[PDB]
Amino acid sequence: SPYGPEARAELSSRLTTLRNTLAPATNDPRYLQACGGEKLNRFRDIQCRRQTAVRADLNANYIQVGNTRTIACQYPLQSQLESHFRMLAENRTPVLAVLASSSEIANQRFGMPDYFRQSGTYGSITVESKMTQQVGLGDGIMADMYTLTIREAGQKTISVPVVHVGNWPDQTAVSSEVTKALASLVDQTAETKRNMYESKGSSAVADDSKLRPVIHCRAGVGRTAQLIGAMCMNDSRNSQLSVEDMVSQMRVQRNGIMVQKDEQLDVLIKLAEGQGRPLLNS
Repeated sequence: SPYGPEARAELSSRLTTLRNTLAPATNDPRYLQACGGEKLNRFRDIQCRRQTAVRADLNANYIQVGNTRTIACQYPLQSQLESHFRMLAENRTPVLAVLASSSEIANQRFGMPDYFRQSGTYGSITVESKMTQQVGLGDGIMADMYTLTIREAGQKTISVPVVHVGNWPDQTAVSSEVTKALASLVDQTAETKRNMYESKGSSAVADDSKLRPVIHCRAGVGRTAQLIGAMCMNDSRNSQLSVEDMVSQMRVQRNGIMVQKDEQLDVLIKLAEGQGRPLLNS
């Protein structure tokens, strides 16, 4: 009954109203606007909530779902790489979860720079990429891991662990089991890195805007929001947070597209049902 078709229809009803309400108008005061002709949004209709924006020149948002703090963003445009690396470094990023497939990255028509699998130089920043483990997530889905070492003259050098799932197709939902395994790996990777900073006495431990996992796919609304939803359900602090809560929270803090496809919502619903977590707010 609480996960039956009636509840699911009501959940979709409430979220569909929120999605349409949050659709961006022209020059919408709720959304970050391109500065002076330079492309900001990878997709014209997938925009960045202004009040939770991380940087004025990125399509990227601070997201807090219940207690779980993350950053969701689009795949950075080529012009945005320097700012993107600065965001990663200032955030002391404990894990960067990239869900864009290798074929997407390879397709030059899509303009998705290969910024974490190769070393490169972007403005004042030089990035060293090293390969580390590879972790199977199930159903043949593979997480390839890396460290990005971000260097800049006069700046503290920051190394960012990277979890790249290279065979999760766009506009699809991998199974609840694969999502659960990926969420565990991302959470685990961030906890190892966060612990390091804590053992070092980093001042970023006391900063709510820092030490946030950064998650992106291509647009930062589909596979990205599925993972963020799964991660928030692994947080023991989020007892009783509903699926309506978590999707509504992602949408108000980024855009109305968060959790783009019904199959992505269905993964979140199945994970909630496994935990006895409510779909609907009373």
